[PDB]
Amino acid sequence: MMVLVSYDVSTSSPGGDKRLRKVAKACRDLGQRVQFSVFEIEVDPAQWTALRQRLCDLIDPDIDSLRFYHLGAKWEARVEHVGAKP
Amino acid sequence: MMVLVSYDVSTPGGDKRLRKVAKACRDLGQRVQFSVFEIEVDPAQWTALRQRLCDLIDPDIDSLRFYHLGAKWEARVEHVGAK
Repeated sequence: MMVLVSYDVSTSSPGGDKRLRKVAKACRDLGQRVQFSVFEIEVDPAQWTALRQRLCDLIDPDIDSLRFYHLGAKWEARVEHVGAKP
Repeated sequence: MMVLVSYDVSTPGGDKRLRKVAKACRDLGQRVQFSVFEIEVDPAQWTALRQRLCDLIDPDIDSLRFYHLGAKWEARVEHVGAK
């Protein structure tokens, strides 16, 4: 299944850089970092459960947010990219 | 239809560009994170908004990604953390 993970990391508090680094590292083997703070994760349900717990644990929920969107299969979302591909 | 719009904006003039993108989306959706918008548009409205978004960003250094979330997308989104 595809889960889209959007991480809104604080810029007005310390350590946001490190937290994003750790979130990105946790997503590295199960997905693609498609924008600075957005990850497309290709996972079965158990892999998602495991990864989700790590992501929740790695952020600071007082100042960061995660949104998780269950997309079904990537082709169903008819994804479009406009602009840069760093 | 629900289109999720994720704007990856470069960190000069970027603040202004994010503000203009948010303003263009304001009547057609919800800004659910700093640079992510849940946009509810019919196809004609999407054609119009999408063109505006393309014109408002700097495609050399910014990006947009658009996702069609489908019906009953509300049952398939989880929020964790600050709001």
